[PDB]
Amino acid sequence: RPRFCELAPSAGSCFAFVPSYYYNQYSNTCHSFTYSGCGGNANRFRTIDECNRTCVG
Repeated sequence: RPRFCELAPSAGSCFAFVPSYYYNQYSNTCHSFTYSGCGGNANRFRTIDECNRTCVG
């Protein structure tokens, strides 16, 4: 799992509503979460297919 997938998606940076995908190493999977346009960190994905294929080892 690349370390970019374990980051904290800083959605509190600005007021936005863009539902995106989180990566959960603890359960070797991904799960939909809430993101923001501004701010955020790299663990955010647009689909579980990208999230799983790149970090679900």
